[PDB]
Amino acid sequence: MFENITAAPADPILGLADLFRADERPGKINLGIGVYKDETGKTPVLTSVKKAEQYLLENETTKNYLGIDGIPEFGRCTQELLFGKGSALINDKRARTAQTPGGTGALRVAADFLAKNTSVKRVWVSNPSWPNHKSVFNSAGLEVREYAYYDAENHTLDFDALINSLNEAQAGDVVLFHGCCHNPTGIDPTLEQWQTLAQLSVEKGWLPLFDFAYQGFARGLEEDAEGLRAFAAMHKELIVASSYSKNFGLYNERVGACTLVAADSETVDRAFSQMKAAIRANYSNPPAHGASVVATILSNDALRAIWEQELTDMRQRIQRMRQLFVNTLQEKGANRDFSFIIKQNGMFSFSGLTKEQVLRLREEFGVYAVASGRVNVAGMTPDNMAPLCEAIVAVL
Amino acid sequence: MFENITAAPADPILGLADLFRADERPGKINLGIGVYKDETGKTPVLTSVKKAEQYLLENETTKNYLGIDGIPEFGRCTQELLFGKGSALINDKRARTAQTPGGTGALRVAADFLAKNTSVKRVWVSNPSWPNHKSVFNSAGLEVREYAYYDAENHTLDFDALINSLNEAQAGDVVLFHGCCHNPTGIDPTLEQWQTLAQLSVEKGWLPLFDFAYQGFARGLEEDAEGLRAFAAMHKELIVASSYSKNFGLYNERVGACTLVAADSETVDRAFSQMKAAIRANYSNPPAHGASVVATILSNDALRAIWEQELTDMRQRIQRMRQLFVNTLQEKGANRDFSFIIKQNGMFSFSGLTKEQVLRLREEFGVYAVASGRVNVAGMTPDNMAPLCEAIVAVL
Ligand SMILES: *Cc1c(COP(=O)(O)O)c[n+](C)c(C)c1O
Ligand SMILES: *Cc1c(COP(=O)(O)O)c[n+](C)c(C)c1O
Repeated sequence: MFENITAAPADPILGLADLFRADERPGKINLGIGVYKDETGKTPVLTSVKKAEQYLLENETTKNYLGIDGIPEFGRCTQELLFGKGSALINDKRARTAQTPGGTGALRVAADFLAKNTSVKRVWVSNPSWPNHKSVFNSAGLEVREYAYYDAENHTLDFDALINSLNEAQAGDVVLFHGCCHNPTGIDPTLEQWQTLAQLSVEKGWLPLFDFAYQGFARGLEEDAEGLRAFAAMHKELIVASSYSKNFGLYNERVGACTLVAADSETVDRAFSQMKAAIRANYSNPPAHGASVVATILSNDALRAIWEQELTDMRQRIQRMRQLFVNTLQEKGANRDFSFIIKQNGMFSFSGLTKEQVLRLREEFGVYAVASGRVNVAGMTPDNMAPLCEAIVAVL
Repeated sequence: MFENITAAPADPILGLADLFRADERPGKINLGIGVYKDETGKTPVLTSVKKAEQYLLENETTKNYLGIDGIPEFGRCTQELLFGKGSALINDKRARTAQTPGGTGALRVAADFLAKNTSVKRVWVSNPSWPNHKSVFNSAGLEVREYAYYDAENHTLDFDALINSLNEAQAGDVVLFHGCCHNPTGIDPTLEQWQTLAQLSVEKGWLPLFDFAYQGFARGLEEDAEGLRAFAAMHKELIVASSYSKNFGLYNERVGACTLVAADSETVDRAFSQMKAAIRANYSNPPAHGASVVATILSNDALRAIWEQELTDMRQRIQRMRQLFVNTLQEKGANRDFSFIIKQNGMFSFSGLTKEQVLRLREEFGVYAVASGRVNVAGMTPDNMAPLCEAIVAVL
């Protein structure tokens, strides 16, 4: 049965850790997968989650199966983070949320639901986007069409070309938007651009699918949700695939959420019973540990207060490294004004390096970056910054 | 988009906890989902896992993303449990295992892999089987055909009818076998029947898919794997979907495994890179907590020694309740010799009650059982045994 199965190619992001950990060189720098690092080059487990895990240890009684949709406390806390404390969607009982294994898991549950219970065929994703977006929707049977987004010349969002691209998108199609910290470009719409985009989705009848993996990493928790909230007010139906991997540093515990909203309570509950059936035919119900850590923190005033200070420390540290990368590329002799990456937000810098420059950087200098030129700024420290900028100027 | 989505029906097993927890009656007994209960009617978190969780608390440094296939220690310990300490499959590097979200998650990863990378169309599952078997394979696009298994008259495995059913199964088809504690009947093949079955699979060219959710619940850890090991010796290729929910009492942490075996090392590694790609397009990589608890225990002599004593205590307690159910149905006046359930193993008793008797039991007496007549013996205690048998004799 397996004699003719040819090998899958390596994953552009996850396949980099395989290679990096097989590299023997005593100075190699990682920069590939989007994981935060502190000043010492360690990815620590946050204090707020270590204390929540203590609590869980001494206060859990059972490991008995959670419902298909997970912990309800989790689900209420998520909706309030996404839509606002005292939103109309929460009060009209218009939103239903299931707990999933991370944002990828939330994106697949969404694709399965839509493939089985809706008339969609096309999903529209930005050029460029996270690589694994194509892969998840195609697994469900859905085709993936592309919309323009970045202007590589001016290092801006080409908004007139995005508008124009999306005029080939029909009523009934899904348009995937990133809520904040666009992966890979780092360029987000302004509130004004998000409002234009919202009225145009209503007018043309597109179903918004928001990918929201970086809440808290651009300006702050509530600010980062302005785009989504501008849409939620205009729209009867939308789905958001949220993740807590990043902003809670809970990467390997797999905690995320798939929130479904419809016109009213009766409809969203009908729709959600099908999303529950799609979940049962995949994994059966969700992993409890990471998700009850999120819920313990969000519920406790003290533990929440320690967490959004740990999250603003992470965002501020990346902010300093983005400046330090631009300053040190200048004193190392790069002839290219790299000042545009300071305007990008999130964990990454989309440097504009070519696939060959990226490839020469791992093979000669041992610094690992994604083949699109995406580099992880949150992986940069003051100690690896000069060997790093020295490697990039030599390849330019 | 969602106006015409009609409601999915409730899950026969998981939908029972929704109903039970909405029942107001002060004497209702659960008996539906396969979760162990101790003498006090509590599902406790085991001591061996509570100590492993302590360890994890004080010794983890990061929550950084695990590889697509999970913890390798976990993967080596699983293969040794399944195939034996010093098996040829382990030494010829013929087996590859990925960590999944429970046995359901392992079964879906298997269905996706097979749908995308193989020529299969049909999967053969026993009559009767776990309900959710149909649902998982159909999600991947595969059809599910049925093979005879139980003789409801004599309360035995109708082996000549199973053999005969499976003669309509073609070369290249998948036949799903339960490794031990058949869900729902409780009737397993003898070693001799498993050997006959193994030589016949080789002869007819079927791909074995073993479902192995109950290791340790029939006779013991190694004994329960005799059927699988009889097949593994005869076969070049097979896949086993294992779970640790039951035997570790880690139900809601979602820990299981999908093991792929092929003729040689080169082939199984080629095949496994496609199974890794199917996993990345679903959730991205697996939840760490439950799986590193399994791995901490299996690795430590003391913690492993406390665990297989906690597991033999669970199996022995169910054994006593199976006798106590048969004895108390007799002194409560049931005219039906219910002695056949003593020969069934695992957590359940397939009582032979009709769908109407089952339905009358929740609506008048508040005892909850699956609509096939499957009752959970491990949910029975000496304190709920008489109200329970009183309810069943009144419905007969
Ligand atoms: C980091 C990241 C992820 C990873 O999600 P998990 O929660 O599954 O780890 C997912 N998406 C969709 C994006 C855009 C992203 O940057
Ligand atoms: C209890 C049980 C399960 C549940 O598996 P999880 O590990 O996903 O909880 C799965 N199967 C396949 C069977 C047969 C079973 O009894």
